[PDB]
Amino acid sequence: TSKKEMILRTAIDYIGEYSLETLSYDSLAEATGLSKSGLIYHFPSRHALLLGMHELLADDWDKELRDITRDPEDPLERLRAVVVTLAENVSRPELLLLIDAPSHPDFLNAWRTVNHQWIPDTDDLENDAHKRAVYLVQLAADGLFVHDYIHDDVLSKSKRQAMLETILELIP
Amino acid sequence: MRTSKKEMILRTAIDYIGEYSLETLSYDSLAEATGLSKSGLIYHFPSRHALLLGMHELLADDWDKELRDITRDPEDPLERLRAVVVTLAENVSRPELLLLIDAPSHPDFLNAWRTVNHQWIPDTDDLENDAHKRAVYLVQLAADGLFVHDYIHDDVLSKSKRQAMLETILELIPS
Repeated sequence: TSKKEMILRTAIDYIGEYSLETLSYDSLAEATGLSKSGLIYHFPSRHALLLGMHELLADDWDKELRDITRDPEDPLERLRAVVVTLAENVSRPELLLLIDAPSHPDFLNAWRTVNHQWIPDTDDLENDAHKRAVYLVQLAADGLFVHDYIHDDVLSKSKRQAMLETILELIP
Repeated sequence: MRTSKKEMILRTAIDYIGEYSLETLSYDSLAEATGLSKSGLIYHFPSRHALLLGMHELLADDWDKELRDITRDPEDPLERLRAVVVTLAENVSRPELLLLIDAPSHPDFLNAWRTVNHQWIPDTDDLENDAHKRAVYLVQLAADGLFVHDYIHDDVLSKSKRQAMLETILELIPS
């Protein structure tokens, strides 16, 4: 694990316990034990630090997808991988980052790199029933992904597994 | 004025979160945003807790009224579900999502939402042994995905695309 990744992992844990707003070279220095100087060497600006966190999370997901996809050339298999990985409740740090990404095209682009490769295409959704049927699966998976943060009642493991299976059945 | 001053303060606070964050929302930043004095704010909201609670209540109430306005035969679980899907097809705002996420921090905030959720959102009771319940919750999950889309994905989903998916989700309802 490189020094850059360790710093990034620490910053990600930090925003979860505190906030993205209080994340700074000072608080991250304290959290990592590194000098503010050492931090800047790896991430020259706060913008760069944030970008790095988005890129790392996006990469983690890409790896997880590649790791469980039974057939990378089968669109439905890629979709199954997406659904399965998204069935797990999103972490607080990742959700906060996801919500902050729209604040800059650079952050959005960090995620675009991976999303464009796995998320069902939205082009011509208006007139292609098949693309809608596939994207419908994406939506349900996303709902399961954020469920516990927008619904006052957390889903039990069994109930979560039940819905995952229900969504999987939706795949053509 | 089109609303009470109290509601105006809440609306401003919500907008503030949008421009900035929930983290920096305080009597000072709100005084600046509303142009009122911390003293005038305190009159309406005795504590930051009260301010936050007021925001949760206002948003929960906004949604309840939206649902009430567009639901015909609200006694029918399916008509409630149809209306819920329609209201959730428009993406959540960053401030509302931020508040939803923070609601569990205190039961007062949760209770503010449960009041409306209980009347319109499906429970997860016996989800593992009820096929009909799973069919309904599947629709709920998809509507939820449409609802949060722009804040969990890089791309903003256009109105026309949201409309197409809304119709698709509606077809999924057990009629």
